[PDB]
Amino acid sequence: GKSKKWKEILKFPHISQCEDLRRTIDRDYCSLCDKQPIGRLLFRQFCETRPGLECYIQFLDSVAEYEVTPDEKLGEKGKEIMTKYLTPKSPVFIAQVGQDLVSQTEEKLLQKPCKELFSACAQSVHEYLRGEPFHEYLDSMFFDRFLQWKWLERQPVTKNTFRQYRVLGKGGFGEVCACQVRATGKMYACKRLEKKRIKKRKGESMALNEKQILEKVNSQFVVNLAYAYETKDALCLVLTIMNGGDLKFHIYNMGNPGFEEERALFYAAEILCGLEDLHRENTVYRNLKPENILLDDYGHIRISDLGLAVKIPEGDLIRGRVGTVGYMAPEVLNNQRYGLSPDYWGLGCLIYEMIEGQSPFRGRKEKVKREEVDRRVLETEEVYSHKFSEEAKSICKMLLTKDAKQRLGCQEEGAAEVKRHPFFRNMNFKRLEAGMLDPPFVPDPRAVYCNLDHTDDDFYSKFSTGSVSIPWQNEMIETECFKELNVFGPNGTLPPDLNRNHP
Ligand SMILES: Cc1[nH]c(/C=C2\C(=O)Nc3ccc(C(=O)N[C@H](C)c4ccc(F)cc4)cc32)c(C)c1NC(=O)[C@H]1CN(C(=O)OC(C)(C)C)CCN1
Repeated sequence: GKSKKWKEILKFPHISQCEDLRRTIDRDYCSLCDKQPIGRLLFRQFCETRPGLECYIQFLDSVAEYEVTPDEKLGEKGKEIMTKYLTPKSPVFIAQVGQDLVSQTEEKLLQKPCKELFSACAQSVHEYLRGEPFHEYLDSMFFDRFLQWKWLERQPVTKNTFRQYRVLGKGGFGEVCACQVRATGKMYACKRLEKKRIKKRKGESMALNEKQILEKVNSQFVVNLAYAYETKDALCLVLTIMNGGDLKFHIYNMGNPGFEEERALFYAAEILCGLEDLHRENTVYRNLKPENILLDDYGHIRISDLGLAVKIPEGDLIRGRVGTVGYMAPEVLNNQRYGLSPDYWGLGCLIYEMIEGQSPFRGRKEKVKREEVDRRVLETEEVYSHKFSEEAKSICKMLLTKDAKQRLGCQEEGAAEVKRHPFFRNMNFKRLEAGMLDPPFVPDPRAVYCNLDHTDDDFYSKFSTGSVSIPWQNEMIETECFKELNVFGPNGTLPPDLNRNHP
């Protein structure tokens, strides 16, 4: 449902409009050719024009396919890749990897196949593209086209940029609206935080914290910020839409209560990956409970409520005591200084609750006051049942270790220590992260599973940063606005918008 005149809205500016862009965008290879979606495509498309470069983009594609290849078909896929790219007389031959590394790769295949066999060649290839190919791309019309896309990304976003639909629930201050970007037709979930209620509470720092944690996290398993704009009355956060309901509803209304272990395995795997992405930004979630794990239209989950998240400075501890009764780690209950450990405690509570259909310290059919629940979180060992394999018991109690120093995932190794746990022994994370493992439950599309003071002006300016680069570029790709608009001249000639001669 794109706006009637969307090709006018996303109409490319003339390349002469982007000179300021050209002089300020940092020419970092990883940013312009990989991390940024549209930059990645444009650079790949530049390599589509040089015969020598084309072979390298095809190779990196086959390596990615190899990484998520099932363990049994690794030898087959490896032998294929070997005889297709790294053999000398091939029409598609990787020459910059050097015969000194292609002979090594032939030995890796002579022994057990590993999912990392081509990692050495892949870096060698990127080491080559960082040089002459990248700097050629910079002086090509595809980087001028990239600057045109950046120019659109920077355009101001406003209330008129969106199309509000229905009320998607309510929370602190305001409610989740349902945005649709007029120009592209993509759906989102507004988060209208009312201005009069932020100032009345004096909670301005809490709004920017959430907005800034959201724009930095770039996870498949955490709600991502796409836009941040102000609309006179309220500040808005445009977020990933999740129409599949929350995990609490699926544990208790759709569950036994509870899930089969293998089903909870899948959700735990995706939640662990969410926490891992947050921890890369040394950010602690602290709100891990079933109602905050949402499902999407496909059945995948994302962590949603980041209102209690904070960015921990590197080499620092914080003091808080926040969250929900029953889902506060003991170090949080005691108001101690902690790091990321509360989230691995929450993961434990989630895995337990998914398998057993009740909390490990409160019975589903138990009327108990908070004093006893908290006392239990601090003093009693949770007990398991025949719904848990020995592996499931192990990870839950390791994650539910009262002492954060001895708790799983709270060492220097981080989330990797949790992924190694025998509970994920049958879980292939590369494939999960690549979205290749089918979710265990697919929501049906049709279903519904549920003043003038300038001191405020400086706060609105730091919030209303507008578009978020990576989410925005991905939006252009999903809606096919990129495929449709990213057209050049007939026979690789410069289109009018990229020729500095006739504007
Ligand atoms: C599609 C959808 N998604 C999500 C939530 C989020 C999501 O997708 N990303 C997020 C990121 C962040 C948060 C988050 O932290 N928000 C907190 C609380 C907050 C803070 C401040 C504030 F001001 C407001 C909220 C939330 C989500 C929801 C919640 C729904 N909709 C429903 O469940 C509806 C459906 N409904 C109905 O009956 O059917 C209809 C015909 C469709 C109407 C009526 C009532 N239940």
